[PDB]
Amino acid sequence: MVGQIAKEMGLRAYIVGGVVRDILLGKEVWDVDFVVEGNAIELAKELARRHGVNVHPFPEFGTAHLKIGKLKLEFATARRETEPASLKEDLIRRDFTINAMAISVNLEDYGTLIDYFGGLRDLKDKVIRVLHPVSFIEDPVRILRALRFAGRLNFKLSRSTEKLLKQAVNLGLLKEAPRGRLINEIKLALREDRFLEILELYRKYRVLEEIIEGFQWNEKVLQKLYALRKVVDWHALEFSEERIDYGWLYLLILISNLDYERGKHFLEEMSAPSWVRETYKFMKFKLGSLKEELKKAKENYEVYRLLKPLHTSVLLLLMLEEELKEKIKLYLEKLRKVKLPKEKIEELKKGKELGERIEELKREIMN
RNA sequence: GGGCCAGGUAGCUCAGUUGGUAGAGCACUGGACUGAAAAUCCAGGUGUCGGCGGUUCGAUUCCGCCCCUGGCCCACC
Repeated sequence: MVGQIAKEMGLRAYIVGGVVRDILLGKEVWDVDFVVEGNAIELAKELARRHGVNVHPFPEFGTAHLKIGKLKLEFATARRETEPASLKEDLIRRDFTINAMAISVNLEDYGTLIDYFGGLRDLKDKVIRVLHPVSFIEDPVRILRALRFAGRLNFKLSRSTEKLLKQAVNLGLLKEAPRGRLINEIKLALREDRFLEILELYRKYRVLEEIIEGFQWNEKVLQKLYALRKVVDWHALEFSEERIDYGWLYLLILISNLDYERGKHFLEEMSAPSWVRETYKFMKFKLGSLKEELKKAKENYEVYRLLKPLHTSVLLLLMLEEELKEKIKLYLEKLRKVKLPKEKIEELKKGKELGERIEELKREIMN
């Protein structure tokens, strides 16, 4: 119906940006971004009115948002910067070639891919490529983004783009860039499943040294990241119903040898979840002594005591140790399995003494 | 429209962690009190401590998804 309304209003609308990429990559998304030649606000208003839904206008930006079913739609007026702007001008201001394309929703040309800069070829050749040499200068954040994309789609930076990125970082543009944008970009990064590769690209181009104060790369942390990769794989394999956010674990491993002050500062600026802060604060100090205790563990009940109160993340960090791996595993798929019938339980009840008794019975069962 | 921090406790205004049987100040019923009423006295409702599942013998607490309010945040690729 969008093409019909665009027909009536004498306008031209196009699906634009990452969405198009995801369409050509086959990935389905419920977030659609439109670029309109002419007024996008009226298009959004009318479209929202016909489907009988609410609309959220933004006149100052010249954009509007509306939600139809599971679809989240954003209509944006074509602009030449971050006189009427042509679609080409709206596309030329973007980051990468694969992100610079468009698909016409206009009825006559409907189903046509609009690609000026050859983003189709770069999507075909698995190449992350900037539109112009000044790209990373304009928005330093794109640097991270580039790597991020190169992480997810398994693409490669062109030699041009690589030199330009390295030049951008070497000019220290990463520090001058807004902190919030960078932090949020990293937040987007750690939510990727291929985020480890993104960390390899962060290592290669050394962006984390610029963003994070005091951060350095050694081999131990890297191998720890790979061990964490295997652990995450197995855990998300068998125990997958218990899944939590894995990227934050990698983030903890990165900041592991870092100072606690800059660490708390970083988790502060990153707005990390509560359990992440708990896990980190527990890791910086109590982790060592806990490991020592798990090493001294003989009976299974002591293991239960030293494990059960802990979160899943802590246990995942305990799987780093080879000696504790089979022990933590045995704790997961075995050490907790139990129940009790009616009559017996009723006899266990014949305050806190009930709980103590129950624990005595469980420790009577284990060993 | 996406993150998080909080805040979510009575009718309003607010505290509460090693999981273990819940509180304040003013309105609410009932009776003693009155010609009626109020003050005040005795007491006692002050409540599925957001909604729904899960773990647990047991969840206001541990975790997961959602409901609401407020603020910080990005708000493009």
